[PDB]
Amino acid sequence: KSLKILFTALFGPGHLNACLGIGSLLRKRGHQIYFAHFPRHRATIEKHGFLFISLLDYAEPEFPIVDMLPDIGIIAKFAFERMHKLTPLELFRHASGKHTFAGMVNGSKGENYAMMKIVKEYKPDVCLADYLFNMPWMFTVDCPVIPVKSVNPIELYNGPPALTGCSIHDPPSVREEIEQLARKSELELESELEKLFAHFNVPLVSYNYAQQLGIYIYPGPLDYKELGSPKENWVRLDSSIRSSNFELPEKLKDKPGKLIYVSMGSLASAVTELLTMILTPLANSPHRFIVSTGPNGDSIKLYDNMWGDKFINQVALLPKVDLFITHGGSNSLIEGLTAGKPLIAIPQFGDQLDNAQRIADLGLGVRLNLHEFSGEKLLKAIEDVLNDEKINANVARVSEELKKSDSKDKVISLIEKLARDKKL
Ligand SMILES: O=c1ccn([C@@H]2O[C@H](COP(=O)(O)OP(=O)(O)O)[C@@H](O)[C@H]2O)c(=O)[nH]1
Ligand SMILES: O=c1c(O)c(-c2ccc(O)c(O)c2)oc2cc(O)cc(O)c12
Repeated sequence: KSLKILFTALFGPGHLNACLGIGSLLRKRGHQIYFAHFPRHRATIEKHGFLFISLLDYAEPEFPIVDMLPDIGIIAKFAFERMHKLTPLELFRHASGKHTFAGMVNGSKGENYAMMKIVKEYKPDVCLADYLFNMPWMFTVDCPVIPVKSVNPIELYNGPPALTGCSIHDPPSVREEIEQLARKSELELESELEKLFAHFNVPLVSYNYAQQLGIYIYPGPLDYKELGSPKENWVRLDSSIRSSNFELPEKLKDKPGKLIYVSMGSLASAVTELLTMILTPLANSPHRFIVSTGPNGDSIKLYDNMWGDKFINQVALLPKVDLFITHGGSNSLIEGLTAGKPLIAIPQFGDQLDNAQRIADLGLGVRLNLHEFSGEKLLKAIEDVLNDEKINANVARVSEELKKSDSKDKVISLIEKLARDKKL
């Protein structure tokens, strides 16, 4: 029996891209996939064979729906300026118990109204949604809803607080304070969600509760097995890659060195100062760089050893590079490791700090922090990682694991079962 499956996600292309991958698996099984998201992604969604639904067409008049990607960058400038000078601890101190994505909770009412209307009209058998936190509609619509998580999944475990970037090597005395601050700001997230749920008259749940089934996308070899098991009803999908041939810019043909990809993500690349800071020293690195220059890419200066465009084909490119300098977004991490490339992660915000530290902790690359950044340090990191026989072997081992994953079969079966039975 072929199902009607409805997806949605946050604005961020990181979240959209994770769901595209799951959607593709379900489409292959014979299901009709709908995806409710913003008009800028209609092409990718429809190219995947999914029916596009504009959340903008379902908005209530008193509660409009910004697609925030254009507004982000204005926000991200402030974030960059703080972390570039403050240590993570000082950042948490300066935050004064303000949570990372709490300010986003209030603004989510409009998207909630839209989803209630969409689900009522389209009457799917099941929904999947990739958000930073649970939303009231997920508990009021008349079908099972599965949260999809693509951020670092330490939040699903009972060990160190998420978003702090703690290392397995940090001793008790060092984490005590950052863990107090993290726990304090978690209370702000709860109080913000209380207001949102109260608005819609829905009983409050944990921000990462999965009623029946939740799917987190993270490579099994990097998952937090040393913390036991994730929260109830959460199941791991080892990767989610949406899924062709790529040709190398002639600029970089017959230049010396390895090929290195630089991308600071979809969100953070908006901030031109960040890329400028990073690329400046790389002019003197004896290698060839392909750069994702972001929305404001045209005014970024590139050197003789660099070719860039606003938006690059990351999945096509990665097999052809030797190293990936990344902000440490989850998707980028999964794509880089699938391709078997080592990582230099320069975390900017949120879960990236957790991913960056996990890369370091498991010998898959190095973390560099903004606050102590130097061109000397970066160039050395490049040479070190390129010639570190241990890191490359670890990456090759994880790369092999990721390719042979059969997590998809189990997860699909669960999705199908839940849709049909309405329970378990
Ligand atoms: O030039 C670019 C920049 C980004 N991406 C894609 O954008 C997503 C970025 O997600 P991630 O979690 O790594 O970063 P974030 O979006 O959270 O900044 C991934 O699917 C990348 O493949 C891409 O295809 N080309
Ligand atoms: O505080 C905010 C925040 O943390 C994030 C965020 C964090 C991590 C992510 O991975 C992500 O996609 C978004 O977005 C925002 C977007 C806004 O318009 C306003 C905000 O205040 C935030």
